[PDB]
Amino acid sequence: VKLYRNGFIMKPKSVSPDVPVSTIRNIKSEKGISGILVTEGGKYDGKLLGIVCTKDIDFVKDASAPVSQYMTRRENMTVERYPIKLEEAMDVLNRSRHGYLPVLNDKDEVVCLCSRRDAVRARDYPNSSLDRNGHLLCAAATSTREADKGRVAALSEAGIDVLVLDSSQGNTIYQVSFIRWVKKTYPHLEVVAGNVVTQDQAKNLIDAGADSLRIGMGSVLACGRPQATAIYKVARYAASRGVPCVADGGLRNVGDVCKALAVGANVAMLGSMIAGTSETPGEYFFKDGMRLKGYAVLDKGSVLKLLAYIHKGLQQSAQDIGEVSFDAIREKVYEGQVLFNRRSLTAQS
Amino acid sequence: NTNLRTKTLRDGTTAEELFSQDGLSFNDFIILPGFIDFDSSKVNVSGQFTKNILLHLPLVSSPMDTVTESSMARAMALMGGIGVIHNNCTVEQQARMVRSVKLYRNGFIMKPKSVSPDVPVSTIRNIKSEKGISGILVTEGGKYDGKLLGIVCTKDIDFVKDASAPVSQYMTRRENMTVERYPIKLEEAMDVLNRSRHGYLPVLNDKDEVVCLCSRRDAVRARDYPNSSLDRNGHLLCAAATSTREADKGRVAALSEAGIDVLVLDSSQGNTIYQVSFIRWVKKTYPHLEVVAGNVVTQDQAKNLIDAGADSLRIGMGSVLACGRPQATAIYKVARYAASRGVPCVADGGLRNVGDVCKALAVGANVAMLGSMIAGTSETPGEYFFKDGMRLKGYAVLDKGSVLKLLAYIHKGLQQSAQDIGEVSFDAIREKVYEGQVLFNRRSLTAQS
Amino acid sequence: AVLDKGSVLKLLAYIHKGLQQSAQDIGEVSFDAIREKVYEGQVLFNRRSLTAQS
Amino acid sequence: NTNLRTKTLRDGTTAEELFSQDGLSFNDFIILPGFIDFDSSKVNVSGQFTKNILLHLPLVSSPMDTVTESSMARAMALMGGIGVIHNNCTVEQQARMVRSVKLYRNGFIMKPKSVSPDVPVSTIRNIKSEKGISGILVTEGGKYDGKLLGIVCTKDIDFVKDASAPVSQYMTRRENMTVERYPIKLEEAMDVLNRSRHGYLPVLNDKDEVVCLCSRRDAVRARDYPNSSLDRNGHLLCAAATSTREADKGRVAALSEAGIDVLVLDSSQGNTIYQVSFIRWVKKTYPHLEVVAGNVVTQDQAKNLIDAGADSLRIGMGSVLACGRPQATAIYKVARYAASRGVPCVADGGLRNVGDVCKALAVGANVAMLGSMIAGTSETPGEYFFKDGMRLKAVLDKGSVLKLLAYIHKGLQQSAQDIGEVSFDAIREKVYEGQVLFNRRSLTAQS
Ligand SMILES: Nc1ncnc2c1ncn2[C@@H]1O[C@H](COP(=O)(O)OP(=O)(O)OP(=O)(O)O)[C@@H](O)[C@H]1O
Ligand SMILES: Nc1ncnc2c1ncn2[C@@H]1O[C@H](COP(=O)(O)OP(=O)(O)OP(=O)(O)O)[C@@H](O)[C@H]1O
Ligand SMILES: Nc1ncnc2c1ncn2[C@@H]1O[C@H](COP(=O)(O)OP(=O)(O)OP(=O)(O)O)[C@@H](O)[C@H]1O
Ligand SMILES: Nc1nc2c(ncn2[C@@H]2O[C@H](COP(=O)(O)OP(=O)(O)O)[C@@H](O)[C@H]2O)c(=O)[nH]1
Ligand SMILES: Nc1nc2c(ncn2[C@@H]2O[C@H](COP(=O)(O)OP(=O)(O)O)[C@@H](O)[C@H]2O)c(=O)[nH]1
Ligand SMILES: Nc1nc2c(ncn2[C@@H]2O[C@H](COP(=O)(O)OP(=O)(O)O)[C@@H](O)[C@H]2O)c(=O)[nH]1
Repeated sequence: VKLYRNGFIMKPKSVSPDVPVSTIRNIKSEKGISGILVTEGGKYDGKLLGIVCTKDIDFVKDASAPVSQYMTRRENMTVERYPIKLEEAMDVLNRSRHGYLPVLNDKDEVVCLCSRRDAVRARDYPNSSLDRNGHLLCAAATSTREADKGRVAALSEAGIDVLVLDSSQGNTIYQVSFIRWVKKTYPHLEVVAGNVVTQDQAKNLIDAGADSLRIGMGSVLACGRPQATAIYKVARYAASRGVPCVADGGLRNVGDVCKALAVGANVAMLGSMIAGTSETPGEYFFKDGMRLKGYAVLDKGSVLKLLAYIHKGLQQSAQDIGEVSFDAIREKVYEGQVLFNRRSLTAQS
Repeated sequence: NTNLRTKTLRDGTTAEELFSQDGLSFNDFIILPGFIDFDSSKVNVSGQFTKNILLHLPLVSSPMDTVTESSMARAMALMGGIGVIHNNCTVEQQARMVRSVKLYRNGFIMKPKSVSPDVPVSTIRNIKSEKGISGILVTEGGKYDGKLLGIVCTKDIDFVKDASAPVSQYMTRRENMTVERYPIKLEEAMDVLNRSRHGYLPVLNDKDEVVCLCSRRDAVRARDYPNSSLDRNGHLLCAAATSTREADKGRVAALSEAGIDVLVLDSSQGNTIYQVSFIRWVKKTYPHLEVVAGNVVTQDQAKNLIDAGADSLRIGMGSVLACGRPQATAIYKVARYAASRGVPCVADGGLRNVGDVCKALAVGANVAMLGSMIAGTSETPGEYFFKDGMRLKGYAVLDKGSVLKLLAYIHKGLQQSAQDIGEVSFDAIREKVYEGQVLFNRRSLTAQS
Repeated sequence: AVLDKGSVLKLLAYIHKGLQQSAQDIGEVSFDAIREKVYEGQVLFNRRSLTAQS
Repeated sequence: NTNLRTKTLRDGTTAEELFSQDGLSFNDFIILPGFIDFDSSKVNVSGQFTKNILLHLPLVSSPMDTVTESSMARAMALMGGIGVIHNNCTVEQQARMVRSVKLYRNGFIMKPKSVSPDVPVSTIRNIKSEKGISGILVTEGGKYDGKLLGIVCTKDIDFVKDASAPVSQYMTRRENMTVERYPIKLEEAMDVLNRSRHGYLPVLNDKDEVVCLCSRRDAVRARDYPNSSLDRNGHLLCAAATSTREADKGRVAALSEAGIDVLVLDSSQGNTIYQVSFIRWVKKTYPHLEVVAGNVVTQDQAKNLIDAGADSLRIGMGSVLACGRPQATAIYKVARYAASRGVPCVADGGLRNVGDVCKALAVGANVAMLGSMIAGTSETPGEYFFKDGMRLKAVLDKGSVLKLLAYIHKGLQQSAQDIGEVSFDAIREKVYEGQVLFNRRSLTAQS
């Protein structure tokens, strides 16, 4: 997730000259990156020798041939010398009509790499959630046991921006200790504690140092809480203390997501609603004349189209409510200017 | 962690407010979570069956002829609960079932089953097949207190082809038997039994007459069932049902002779003059007996039956007659009133899953009565049959397998629920519910989907 | 059309016995008594939630 | 292993006996297994769509306005089948769809899309988004044969914010272009294009005017779809439907100009004087066209339509409602009669799963027409929308038709394997010979 989008591509995937074309095809097929640099000994910081792109090997019949036979050789490559501002480098890339632009030191060793694909990703996805280095934001879940400490470190090395604690009932001493320890050891990390449904639980986990709370429990065990009430109560208390909340569960259509956001949740967690989209894990199969996903659910197509659909739905709902933002809706709900009506059981038909 | 466990915001609804409006069933509300600082294994689910009887496992088998006979009561007692032998039978049958339950587990086995030397092996096989006891003593004239002559065990007759042969032909003879002389402490006797690698150890007087008997099977039962509900003599606890008519007096006596520890009154509406008189008479005549009065659903009824001297109350009525009460409201109200007067209550009815049992115990019931939930387990009365490719029980219900596995499942479920609630015992849950520290939420009809 | 319920006399006796058993469970020996005690607040009720009717 | 494969006991029922009584559907019978000595990968499912057109994949997209337009026909032809563009449109729209299918894949592109230098970038973006072609040539006056001035590709305009700018500002200009001079063999031209690492190679005369254009995308399409149904010039095969009225004559002409290779007559009951006259007129006026007559269900209708000069027959009627025939019987009877006269048949209707398609092909059909089975795939006409959390187009989204066609392919292969023959031509022959046998299933025997 983190290295898909970059400005300057650090540690660019590179190979040695004797590598077979089969390896470059494998790189493109599994990991999906082109423009492989060919360097001294394949080290990502070695002397730049060449580059291998899509059109350089799409015609070759002997997949065992070395890339040096078909790579574009360094003397013929447009390159840049460190230092360079990303803005100038990407304008150079644009003017060059090429897909990639390496940046080298005085010894022709590979310092970094600019990809036109990143420019086009930025153009086609102008609202991407990004960190300060131009990478996509990524969160990761973990339990709060003692072993999971290791996990956290690893994820911190991988570059997660948010840690999310996984628990059906998050108001535990183990989770409080874990939040304290995470904020102490990895101050750069933000933690989403939970799960909770009462303002007690929220108090404990916010006192521990939680930066956000996951609301939901039950959306045979006799313990839980109706989800809309839980969201309103916990989100109100947390907002009084400056902490946003995530609605997690019972979110099955767009009206429910809009309602959950209006009554206090800042963001909404989607599980069932997006399960079976093309981007989820699992293999597709045909059965009974229906496309399904298995380790079953119905194919909903691209998650991108679904996200845009939900976006437009939330916008139209906010419009009908008469406010131009959902922060405004939350503020005016707490203020008593956005109003509701409880529906009798009959009125829901 | 009292700072972390103690709710000050108190975001939720207390039981008193929850049950202040219309009558509720268990699906109408849910329990809110608390604070966890312990593993679910450490949770104590015990509850009082009566003023004086605490059950490690707060579960009681219902006194229906389709649920509780000797076998079910034994299983319940072994898992830490108790069973109520149904009263749809003669006094003699009920007393025999009670005896089956009470003499299954012993320390010293009094009146050990014994036979005379001329008895055929067929008789010993019958004893093992019907009543399930081995290690039959062979004595003078078959009297259980006669001179000890020998012992007959499983391996002594499992190879014999002439079932008419006398046991004296194959019994282990007394001169070769490890025995003990009265007096002896049970501890020393059972250690001797262990060291001897044998299954049985008789205890005799100076005349070699049988005083009593120790069984290794009792040691292994104690090891495999460490939480068994026991009386002070090492026997399994047993309860028995009876109506409150005048004839049933006889029944009571018989059951008292059989050794019941709890008498349970059987009535759809227990707030009657006949039941009040019966409770008075039972407490007067058999002070050692504890009585579970009922059934009731209002605090009026509870007052009358507790004034009569009830040691516990069965709650439930309706879980075409127009009279009854939603079960959760009934449980909360009656259990609160009875607890104010020091009497525990049994939830009887409408208990169909583990969440309902947990809720019923949290809102005031000390123990829960199971009928439908355990009907069709291997230990209930009735014969198994195959039909439509399904195993069913008949005098129909689906086979649920062993009641022991089901009881352990319910135990683990109650423990996990108590953990999620944030209390390490159900007595604690009840106290904190009355205190307003365990909170609830009423669920709209829509919120139950 | 309707299903045969047999004699109305047997049905009336059935309803009679049912009313008697209900009054007994309620704890009053007459329905005039039940009405009086209902107005007096000594015969009590419980409203049933929609769930409690199952 | 002919000794092991050859049935002598012949425990089973032959097709002739099976279809000798009442009219059957596909669920009324099952095919008995034979002898296996091969992998399903080696099974040839190909079938004749017409007397002269063999399809690597015996699948035809139905000419319904909800199933087959240019995109569906392209997918079918690419996977080794073919599509029939529906006739629920004007003649010009149908001809445009046919042209799209025919000019999607080329060797030499003879009429390469061209623009004049003053055209805005927005127009090239529109071309790429609507028609899906890049490497637009910029020539004198925008004529596809004018003097070559430059070329516009993806990376030449992906960064510009002023969409009204002329292409002359950003195009790759002629002086810097790798080009070739007419004449040149396609083999050498495309190898040169490969070595050049570019996406396009114009071919010009001595006057620098555009003769034609080679596209790397065509090479890669040939590599990724080696079994595409193609004509002799490297274009995808395309069929188009038409009614048999007198006005439709015009329609036919237009389609002939657009380059269809097969005409398909649209009628619930094709044994009419109008259809006979239409077939005669088509074979006389446009001999290069092959005609699939229909629809028919009896051998009398087939006799008339074959005498008229039909190259293939569409089977199906009923798969108010008083006229028709159970589809499996119709297929067996008509396909047997037509095969006796050297005409293949298309199964049209009641084909709802892979077992049904396999049965229909085994009992005589050379190819099978797909309608419902492929409705709702990404390549069908219509817009997708969300409802009740399901995505629909109404029918449910089935994803890519290509993956579904591959699924059907593997299914037919595995079925043929279990039957014990390495091709469906062999299966049909052995069915007529009595060496592939069947069993009718009682109504209870169906579960
Ligand atoms: N900085 C560069 N200098 C010189 N040649 C380059 C440079 N970057 C890429 N190339 C070459 O451009 C030629 C065409 O690029 P190619 O199409 O193969 O991959 P791409 O630029 O990533 O775009 P796409 O994969 O979508 O076609 C290749 O031969 C490639 O080696
Ligand atoms: N106190 C004893 N002294 C001598 N022999 C004994 C004594 N108790 C039992 N035995 C004998 O031990 C032998 C083996 O015991 P046996 O297996 O038949 O029954 P068990 O001890 O109850 O165990 P199990 O029935 O499970 O096999 C028998 O011959 C039995 O008579
Ligand atoms: N014959 C040519 N001579 C010189 N430059 C060319 C020639 N053809 C294309 N180019 C240029 O090289 C690049 C063409 O890349 P390419 O043809 O692979 O683009 P495409 O077909 O639109 O798809 P993609 O680039 O994404 O693979 C552009 O910069 C283009 O101006
Ligand atoms: N050549 C090239 N490398 C890229 C591109 N995008 C990202 N990378 C880098 O390629 C690397 C992916 O391979 P790598 O992580 O080293 O292998 P792994 O250790 O098995 O996961 C990462 O270092 C990315 O940063 C690209 O577009 N072209
Ligand atoms: N020999 C033997 N007797 C046992 C054992 N366990 C219990 N008993 C006694 O065996 C007797 C069972 O038979 P009994 O009650 O006398 O016959 P009943 O009057 O028809 O019920 C009881 O007295 C039990 O106490 C055992 O393990 N071995
Ligand atoms: N520049 C270019 N032209 C192509 C390519 N593939 C097909 N064409 C041609 O582009 C033309 C597109 O149709 P056109 O007649 O220009 O538009 P229409 O009048 O609306 O049908 C066709 O003549 C195709 O032959 C390609 O890859 N690059």
